[PDB]
Amino acid sequence: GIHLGELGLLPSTVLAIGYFENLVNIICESLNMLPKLEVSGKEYKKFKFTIVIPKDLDANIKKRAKIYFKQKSLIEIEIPTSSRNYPIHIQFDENSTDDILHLYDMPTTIGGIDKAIEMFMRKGHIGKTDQQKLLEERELRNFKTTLENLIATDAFAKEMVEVIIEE
Amino acid sequence: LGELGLLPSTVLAIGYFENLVNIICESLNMLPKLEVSGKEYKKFKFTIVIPKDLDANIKKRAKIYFKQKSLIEIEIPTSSRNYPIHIQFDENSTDDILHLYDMPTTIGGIDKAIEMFMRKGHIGKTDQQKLLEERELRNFKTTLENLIATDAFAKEMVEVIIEE
Ligand SMILES: Nc1nc2c(ncn2[C@@H]2O[C@@H]3COP(=O)(O)O[C@H]4[C@@H](O)[C@H](n5cnc6c(=O)[nH]c(N)nc65)O[C@@H]4COP(=O)(O)O[C@H]3[C@H]2O)c(=O)[nH]1
Repeated sequence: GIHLGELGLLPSTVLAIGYFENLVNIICESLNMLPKLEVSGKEYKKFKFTIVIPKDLDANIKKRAKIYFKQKSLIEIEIPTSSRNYPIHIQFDENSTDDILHLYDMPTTIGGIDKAIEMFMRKGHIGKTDQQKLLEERELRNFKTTLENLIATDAFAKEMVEVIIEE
Repeated sequence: LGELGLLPSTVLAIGYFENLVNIICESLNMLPKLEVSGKEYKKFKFTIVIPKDLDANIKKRAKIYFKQKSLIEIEIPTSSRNYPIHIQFDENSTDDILHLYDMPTTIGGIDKAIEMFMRKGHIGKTDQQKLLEERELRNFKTTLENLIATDAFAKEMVEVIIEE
């Protein structure tokens, strides 16, 4: 029945819902809509999408993702989609050893969580306390859990998507 | 009572400002001059259009709105991200201002949050759900405007309006 209470969620839950709906699902639908995908003069019929959750929660995950992609020598790839007026931009491994197109992303939306955490702590000093680190790790775990639960509900995503932790 | 938990509109507005608004402003101010298809612009204005109604899929609503406004896609390169920015602009303007537009797709997430919050057992939106949706759209707009006030570029060149 009716519950007294205010609208309120973990930031990781809302950000993971958005990430699944507006990137994961459209990637899977694009790759399953085309009977075959071709990139850089090579054809791919099988795909894997790996979502890399950052090991530490930095406010700027765009920088962290750039560093991670550079370290792994992954390069940009553009995948067309009919669900959006601009294509999907992700990373892939041109050094793969199979006929599977291995795609990767580190969700930049995660960065926002850090801001939320700071407001929760009413931070008055420079530096991350072990309490802030604990809250960050808890949020990273919840983001991963929510994403995996959403992936389990979709046949496309369950077939081709995995979620791992950085390093 | 003292647990981490926020309005979805707050979280989504923070993400939208950091990972789109600010990077648009920074990319466009890096350029020594603004040019598209050989035309020169002396200013740019970025207009963020908040939806009138809260649909789960804001891309569809944005497509309808942009089609009504005869706005077309534009790709803006950026060094703040490993892929360029994609928004809409007015190719039929004649006044030397680069008119850029976006309807925040991230807003769609609010709908899901509200639906789970309502413990819905029937098809249809009660007036309480609609009131909550409108309140969340207002809070998204307010949070975005407060974030824009903290940046000289965004304060100067970004505006936030409601659809229609
Ligand atoms: N590697 C990669 N990741 C993607 C892509 N599309 C979405 N994502 C990821 O999914 C998250 C949610 O995207 P959104 O719901 O559309 O919510 C987006 C979206 O509403 C907007 N936004 C960001 N970039 C753009 C853009 O280039 N064009 C437009 N029209 N909106 C953008 O800002 C919001 C927040 O974006 P993020 O915090 O960065 O968070 C994004 C990002 O982590 C993609 O093409 N490539």
